[PDB]
Amino acid sequence: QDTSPDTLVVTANRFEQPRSTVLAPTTVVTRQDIDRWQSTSVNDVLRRLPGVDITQLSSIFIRGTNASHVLVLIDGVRLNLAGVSGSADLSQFPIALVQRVEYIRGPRSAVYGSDAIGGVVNIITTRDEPGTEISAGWGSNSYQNYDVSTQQQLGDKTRVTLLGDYAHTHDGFLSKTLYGALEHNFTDAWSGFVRGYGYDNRTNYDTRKLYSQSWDAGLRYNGELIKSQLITSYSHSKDYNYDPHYGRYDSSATLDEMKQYTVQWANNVIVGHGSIGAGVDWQKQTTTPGTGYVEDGYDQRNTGIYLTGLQQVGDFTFEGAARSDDNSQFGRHGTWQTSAGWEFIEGYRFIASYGTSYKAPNLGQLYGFYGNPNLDPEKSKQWEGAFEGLTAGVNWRISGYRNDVSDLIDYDDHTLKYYNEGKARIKGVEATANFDTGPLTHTVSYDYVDARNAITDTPLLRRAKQQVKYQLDWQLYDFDWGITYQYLGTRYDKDYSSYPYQTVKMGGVSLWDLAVAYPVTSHLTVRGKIANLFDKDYAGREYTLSGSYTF
Repeated sequence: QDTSPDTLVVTANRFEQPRSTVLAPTTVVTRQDIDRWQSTSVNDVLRRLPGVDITQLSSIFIRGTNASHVLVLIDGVRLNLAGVSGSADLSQFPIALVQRVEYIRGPRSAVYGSDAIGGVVNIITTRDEPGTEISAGWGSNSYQNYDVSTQQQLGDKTRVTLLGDYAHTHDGFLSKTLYGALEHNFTDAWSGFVRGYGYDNRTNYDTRKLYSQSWDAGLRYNGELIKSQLITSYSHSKDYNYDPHYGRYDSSATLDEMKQYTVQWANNVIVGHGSIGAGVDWQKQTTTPGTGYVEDGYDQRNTGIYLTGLQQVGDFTFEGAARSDDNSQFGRHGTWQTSAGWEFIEGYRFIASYGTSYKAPNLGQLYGFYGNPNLDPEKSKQWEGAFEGLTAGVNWRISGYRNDVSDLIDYDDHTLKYYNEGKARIKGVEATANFDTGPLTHTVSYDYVDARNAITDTPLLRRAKQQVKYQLDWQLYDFDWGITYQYLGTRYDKDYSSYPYQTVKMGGVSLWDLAVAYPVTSHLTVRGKIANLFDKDYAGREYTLSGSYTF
C-alpha cells in the first residue's frame, strides 16, 4: 500500500493535504495494490487494513464496532447504505470501480456528519492512467471476470474515462457495471466533472436483483490560496428480493427503491502554516417499498455546516473540525474533534486526539425488516494517543484509543434485530509498520480491540480481540510475489442450543494467501492467486488466474 508521508489524501478535510499532516491514522490503497492483491471484492481490500475484522454474507467489525460505524464515501459522497441490510450492502459495490481507497481511522463526524465514528473509508473511482486495459480472470467456483476500461484525452482540457465490467462468482453472484466520467478544465483554476455509473447485481442466496445508478457533477476552483468545490449527486437503486419459484411480484417478494440526493459546498484556504475550511451540505435519502408511490415510503434529510483548521506552529501541529447537523428525524447535533502532534525530534511525533461523533439511525435501521423505529442516535466520545517515528528505515506508528459510545447499536443474528447495547467502551491498540529488507517489502499491522459494555463490563460479542495482518512483497526474476497473512483472534459468541444460553469463546483463525504476477510482455501481465493456502476450514482453498493487456 501507499505508505509515504508525502502522499496526498483528500479524505481528512475534503481537500488535498499530505498524509503526514493528517494526525489521525490513515491508510491509502492504490489500484496497483488492488491489482497485485487481485482482490475480487471490496471486503478483500478492507480485510487487509488496520482495525478491520471481517469474516465471510459477512460479519465486519472495525475498531470494535460494526461496519456501519465507519462511514463509506464514493468520491467524497456518502454511499447510500441505509437499505434494509445496512452496511452489509457494501459488498454489492463493484471492486471494478475502486481505483483508490483512503481510510482514516478515528471520528470524523465533525467533517462528514452521521456515521463517521470509527473512521471514514473513501473509495475513489477516478485515476490518472491514460490508455486502455482489457482484463479478465477465472477461478474457483466458476469465477469469471471481464473488464474493459479506457481513459482518453479529448483535447488538452477534457478527459473521458469509460469502464465496463462483468463479474460472476458462484448461480451465485452476477455483477455488471458500467462507469463513465468526464473531467474538464475550463481554465487552470476552474474545473468540472460529470460521472455516472451503475451496476446490476444478481444474488442467489432468496433471489436478489439490485439495480443501482449514481450520478455526480461537480465544479472546482483551485486558486493559489482558495479552493472550493461544489458537488451534486444522485443515486438510485431498485432492490428486488423474492423466491424465484414465485417471482418478483409474489406477495411475499419485496422491492425497495431508494434514492439519495446530495448538494455539497466545501471551501478551503491556505492561511499561515496550514489551512482553514468550511462547508455546508444537504442530503436526503428516501426509500419506497413495493409500490413506487413515495407516500408509501420514508425519508430522512440532513443539512450540516462544518469548520476545519490545520496549523503547524514550530514543532506542533494542531488540527480541528466542528460540525452541526440538522437531521429531519433526529434534530440538531454538533460534533467536534481536535488533535495536536508534537514532533519532538525530527522523524518522531506524539499525537493526542479527542473527538465526538454520532450516528443517527438511518431508514433501514428504523423501518426495515431488522430495525426498530425507536432507535436512538449513537453518540461517541473518543480519545486517542499515538507515537509515530521513522527509525532505521522502519516507518511505524502505535496508538491507544478509547471510544465511549452511548446507545451503541449492535445487531443480533439470533433475534434478527438491531438492538441498543447501551453504553459501550472500546479500548484498543493499533500498531502499524512498513519497511524493506533487500527486495522484500513488509507491511504489518496489529490491533487489540477490547469492546465491553461500560456498565456491566461484559465483552461485546463476535469481535476478534486481536488482529494481525502481514503483507510480504517482492520481485525476483520479474515475478512479483505477495504473501498475505491474517490472524483474527478469539471472539465471544452465544451458544443458543441450550437455555440458559451460554457465552462461548471461538478460536482464532489464520489465513494465508499467495499471489504472483509476471509481465509476459510490456503489455501483458499474467496473475495467479491462491487464497487460503492451507485450506483452513474455520470457505477453503481457492485459486484465481487472470491477465491484463494494456494498449
